[PDB]
Amino acid sequence: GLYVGGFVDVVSCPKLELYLDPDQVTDYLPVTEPLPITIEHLPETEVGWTLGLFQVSHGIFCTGAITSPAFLELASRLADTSHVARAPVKNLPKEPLLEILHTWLPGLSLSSIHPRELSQTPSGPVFQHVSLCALGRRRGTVAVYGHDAEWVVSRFSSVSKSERAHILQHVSSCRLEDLSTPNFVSPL
Ligand SMILES: O=C(O)c1ccc(NC(=O)c2cccc(CC3CCCCC3)n2)c(Nc2cccc(OC(F)(F)F)c2)c1
Repeated sequence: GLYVGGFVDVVSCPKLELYLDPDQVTDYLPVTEPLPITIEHLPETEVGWTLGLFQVSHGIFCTGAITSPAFLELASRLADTSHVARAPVKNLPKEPLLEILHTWLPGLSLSSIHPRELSQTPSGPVFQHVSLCALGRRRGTVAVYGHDAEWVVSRFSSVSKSERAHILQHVSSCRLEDLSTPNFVSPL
């Protein structure tokens, strides 16, 4: 069980593309229904689920859980045994897993439909998934990975106490065990 949090970039047709202003989608927030957490908008890389997308003072904040056993075990092995994975991280970190995810997947990209379908009334869901990304971070903040949801939200000074309380209310109400098993498979 691993938690992630941070401010997101809102992209439409990712890697195909248009970055959106957070205000173009605030009318459709919050989103407390689980959305899949994938990697670089790739299919079959679901590693977890969103626990809440909230509009706060300085943009759209995301809190999610990384639940894929295959991904956690693979990432943990690389963090403990790979000189390449540890090259861009400070020497001898206490939590090599967290620091490596923090360094290699800093971006949280929120997938969305085209804006031309938002000015009108959208027919279907506006958001498709959130992605951990190695590139493309603009307005978003570097994703924070940790073991306690409260600890993750604490690392962001851009979130007031009242906001933080609103987040943990919807995060604490979600049990990670009731979530579906992500479909991630190791591409090794
Ligand atoms: O076999 C191949 O041809 C193949 C070769 C390399 C791949 N990855 C990269 O080039 C790449 C680049 C930057 C970041 C990441 C993700 C982190 C994950 C934590 C550990 C550090 C790396 N991956 C992938 N694609 C890939 C898909 C999803 C996850 C992933 O990481 C892992 F496989 F380790 F889970 C790699 C595939």
